[PDB]
Amino acid sequence: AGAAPAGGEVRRVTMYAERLAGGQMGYGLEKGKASIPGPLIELNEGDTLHVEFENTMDVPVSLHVHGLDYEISSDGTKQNKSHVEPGGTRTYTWRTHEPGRRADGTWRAGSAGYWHYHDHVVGTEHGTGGARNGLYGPVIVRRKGDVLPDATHTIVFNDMTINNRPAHTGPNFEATVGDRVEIVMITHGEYYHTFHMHGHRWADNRTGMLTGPDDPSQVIDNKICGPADSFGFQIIAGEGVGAGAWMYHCHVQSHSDMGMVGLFLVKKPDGTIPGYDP
Amino acid sequence: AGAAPAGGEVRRVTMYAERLAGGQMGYGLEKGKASIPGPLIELNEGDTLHVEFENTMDVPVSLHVHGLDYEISSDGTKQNKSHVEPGGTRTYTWRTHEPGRRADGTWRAGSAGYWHYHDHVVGTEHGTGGARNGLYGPVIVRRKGDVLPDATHTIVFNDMTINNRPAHTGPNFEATVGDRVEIVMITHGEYYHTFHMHGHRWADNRTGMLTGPDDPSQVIDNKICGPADSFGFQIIAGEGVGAGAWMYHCHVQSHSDMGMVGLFLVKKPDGTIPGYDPQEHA
Amino acid sequence: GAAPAGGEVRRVTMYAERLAGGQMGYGLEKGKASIPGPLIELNEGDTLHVEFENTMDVPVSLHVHGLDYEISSDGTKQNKSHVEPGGTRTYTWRTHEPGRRADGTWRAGSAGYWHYHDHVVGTEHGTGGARNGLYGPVIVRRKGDVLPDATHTIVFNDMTINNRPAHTGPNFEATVGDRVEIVMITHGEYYHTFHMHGHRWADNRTGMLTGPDDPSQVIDNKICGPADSFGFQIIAGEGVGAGAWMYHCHVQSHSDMGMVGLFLVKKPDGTIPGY
Ligand SMILES: [Cu+2]
Ligand SMILES: [Cu+2]
Ligand SMILES: [Cu+2]
Ligand SMILES: [Cu+2]
Ligand SMILES: [Cu+2]
Ligand SMILES: [Cu+2]
Ligand SMILES: [Cu+2]
Ligand SMILES: [Cu+2]
Ligand SMILES: [Cu+2]
Ligand SMILES: [Cu+2]
Ligand SMILES: [Cu+2]
Ligand SMILES: [Cu+2]
Repeated sequence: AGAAPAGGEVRRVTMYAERLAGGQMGYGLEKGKASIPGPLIELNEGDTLHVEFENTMDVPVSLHVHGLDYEISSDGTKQNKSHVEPGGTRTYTWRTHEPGRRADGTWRAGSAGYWHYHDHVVGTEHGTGGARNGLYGPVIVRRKGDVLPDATHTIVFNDMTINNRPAHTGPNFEATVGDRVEIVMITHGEYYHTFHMHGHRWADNRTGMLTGPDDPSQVIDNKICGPADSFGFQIIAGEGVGAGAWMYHCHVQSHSDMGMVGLFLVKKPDGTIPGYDP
Repeated sequence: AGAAPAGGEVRRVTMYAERLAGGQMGYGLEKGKASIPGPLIELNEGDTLHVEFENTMDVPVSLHVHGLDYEISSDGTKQNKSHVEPGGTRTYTWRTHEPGRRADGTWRAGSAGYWHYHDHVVGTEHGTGGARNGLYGPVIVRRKGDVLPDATHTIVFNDMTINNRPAHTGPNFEATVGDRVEIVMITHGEYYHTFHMHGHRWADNRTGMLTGPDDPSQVIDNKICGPADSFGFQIIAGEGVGAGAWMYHCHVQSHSDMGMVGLFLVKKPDGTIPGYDPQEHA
Repeated sequence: GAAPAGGEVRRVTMYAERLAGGQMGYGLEKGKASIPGPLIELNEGDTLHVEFENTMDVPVSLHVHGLDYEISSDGTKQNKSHVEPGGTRTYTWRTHEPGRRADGTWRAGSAGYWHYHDHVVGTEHGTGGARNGLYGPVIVRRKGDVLPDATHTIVFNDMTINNRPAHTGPNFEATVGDRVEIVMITHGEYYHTFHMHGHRWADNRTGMLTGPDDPSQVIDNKICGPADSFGFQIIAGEGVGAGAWMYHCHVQSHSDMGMVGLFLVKKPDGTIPGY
């Protein structure tokens, strides 16, 4: 496929927090276009992102990010006066760095990985109301040379829902056999979960794939996660197994039974999915 | 003793789902011989396994496997009509592959690992009643060169039970100091747990053993696990610690207090276990 | 600095003592018990004989994770190595280096972030003892391991941090650029997720990537359950600057009900802007 380049660009983007239907709340890149989860932010190690944020809502909101470099004034917490009053604006700055050798011979780990942002002030000073309402989104930081996927799908286990959706309503994702598909998997709220995919597996490391025959990372199809965990992987759709409606679900038994299930709909080249009948 | 050879053979096994005493259900390789946990299935990477499956019960049942390759017709779900009606039969096919490089340059991970199979249709569309009743078992897929154990033991944290056994009834496993002992650990149901072993430790990687001095995997004696998690390891029994009645238990405090505990009985060569009074462990 | 090779036989006295408010703790001298207990540090190959005294009116024990101990140092009533009220016992912990065995396999060393705790107070798995505060960290270093400028232990004990009242920390101070080591232990009934604002670490033995070839995930959030232990080292404020950097359990209601603390990273002049 493609390969991520070396980073180092200074980037800008506008972001809004807005109310959505039925007490929900979401982030968006354009007014009236908020979504749960929020827009995918992608950066290359070295990039700087200035987020020109605006709160269109009637209550304070903030933007807090995992993993990336930010100064304390972009913490997005009320305690550090980094929240945004109703109608207010503020520029959050996120920075990223390459790995490299420190002066003392140690190895500084880079920014790359599967990360996320979310509100930190709605409902409580820890964003408990903001997370419930839908104020979360994925951030991917790529290392130079990372393979780029054909498509990227974000799955958020938010309490007992997926992406704040009604029970038993997916979401479903479509691919064709051989597609390189990237899953970003984020958890929020109160519960632990176990994320599981039928017919596909991945390595429990940074990229979700073994670096080669010297990489001892476990290969899994079932992963325990809890509030604010994030991980990701790339799989080849239908590799070794073929086309079909491949279930993904939380494997906590009452959780799948109550509707934390969706489908990885993998099609043959002719567009068919053998045996699928919803 | 020994090492795993290269896979590539086409293997076949018969499997039966059967009701067992106490309202339980289990899988077995021979009729009337079901067990909880189900029979240990071991394959070498590259092997194919045809499972000739018969449901001897009055309710639909299925066979769903983690980790291994299978086409959608062997998914073992009602939704894809790969369940088995009462009294019915079906052949499930599991395949496995060796690691290698893709044309796009990336590494395709092999199937090797500590995996497991279980029912997917008893009680609910996700097998909630089936796993609770005992329809679960272990699958080990070995990579060429993997070290082989002197014995393999399977420990399943199924809800608040170990292997569906009553509280404070084990199971216990015996070995002799120096034995290479393999543990397969699987979790099912509703609850997270933490598996702990006294006197022994393992690496948090595929085999549970470090490859050599360049493996940075954390070495642990306590591992959080949730429903359908599976991992495994090998330990040298008593290595650097000696014989004795070595406890394993869930380390969630109320869980150990309520009976999620067992004993790794490591014997001296003369068959004796120092300091082991069984009634003091009751 | 860097860790030397181990191999020394050490001795130390340890006491179990009642503390205020129904609590209990370990200490190295009488009247100096603390929660969490004293940090025990060893180099792979060291032996530690713990000369243990129970100054309490109820039986107590000492049980350790990860280190090599014979069955007589199990610290369990079940194997009769608990300590009656007023009694004394010597517990012996050993450690070893990694190396190749005869069969050709690689024997894992003792090095890592581990912990000790009681096994007999309240129940025969020490449920009361952990709750009351009988726990503490153990670090076993491999030769050449980087040494930190300071070490702080964070224990998530049920819904508390280090048995502290809700929302009262503990707070830890550092200066921008300090090499700070965290030992993170969990006890009790609940799973948690440990999170630090402004910093990240590697999910491996040392919390540091060995170099460009280590594929471990870099994380700032980690799920942990009872008796899990892990540790890491971070450069305080590296790339982010001074500030009152929050750490907390990320299970939402847990941070709301008290599992929050501050990593107070100062400028070289000792000030924290905006705090
Ligand atoms: Cu769940
Ligand atoms: Cu499955
Ligand atoms: Cu967060
Ligand atoms: Cu499933
Ligand atoms: Cu448990
Ligand atoms: Cu222990
Ligand atoms: Cu499953
Ligand atoms: Cu124990
Ligand atoms: Cu918590
Ligand atoms: Cu954060
Ligand atoms: Cu936070
Ligand atoms: Cu313990």
